[PDB]
Amino acid sequence: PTFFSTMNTSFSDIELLEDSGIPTEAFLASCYAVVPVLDKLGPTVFAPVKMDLVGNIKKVNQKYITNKAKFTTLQKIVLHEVEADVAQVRNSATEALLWLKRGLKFLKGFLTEVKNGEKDIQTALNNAYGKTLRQHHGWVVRGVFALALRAAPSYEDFVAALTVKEGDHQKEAFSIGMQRDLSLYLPAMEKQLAILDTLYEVHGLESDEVV
Ligand SMILES: CCCCCCCC/C=C\CCCCCCCC(=O)N[C@@H](CO[C@@H]1O[C@H](CO)[C@H](O)[C@H](O)[C@H]1O)[C@H](O)/C=C/CCCCCCCCCCCCC
Repeated sequence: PTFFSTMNTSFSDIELLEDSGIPTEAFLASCYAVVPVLDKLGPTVFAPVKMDLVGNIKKVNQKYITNKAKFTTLQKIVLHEVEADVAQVRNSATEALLWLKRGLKFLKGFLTEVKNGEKDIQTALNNAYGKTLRQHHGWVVRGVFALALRAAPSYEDFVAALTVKEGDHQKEAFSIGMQRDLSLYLPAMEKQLAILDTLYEVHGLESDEVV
């Protein structure tokens, strides 16, 4: 096994509910799962990333826990905010999920480069950044990304952070397992992100604001 098939981690183990509903807890658990990897790779240097993710998961969860029966899916949360005219209120779940999906599109891009055989982690990150998050960042935040990029792990340190037992990365079985697991993880994520993108587009929730 690899990190990408560990319990609660994979987007591929999330089954959709009626009307393509994305279950709230399972989705948020998949988002959280990368946090310990960030901590293995750079507890200080990637702290902005960790804080962003944790904060957005918190903001979605804060609405969820208010009425779990009502808020069984992401769509139910967003659509309630829209009905209540609170999607634009500070700390909304709609805003938190906007930034979660943006961050996941970046993660998907980066892991696709890796899956397709990119061994330069900086190249992989920077290629994915340009296509995803860069458009949403201003000058100062682009500078923070550039700082993070300089501190990118070696390929070996990166894959070592994705093993279930130390040393696994030196086995061919692991490379095969990475391919197996990413070949499920990535299209499952894509499917969910497409659902979310449609939801945001249709309801006029894709904000043009940059940070
Ligand atoms: C599988 C194991 C792989 C390990 C993970 C490595 C890749 C990490 C990839 C994705 C994780 C998610 C990235 C987080 C992107 C931050 C989202 C972002 O642009 N959030 C914005 C806006 O913030 C919003 O502000 C709003 C108000 O204006 C609200 O307050 C919202 O709540 C709030 O979110 C925030 O200003 C920026 C935060 C951090 C940007 C730092 C540069 C990112 C470095 C990239 C990762 C490096 C990879 C590590 C090495 C492999």
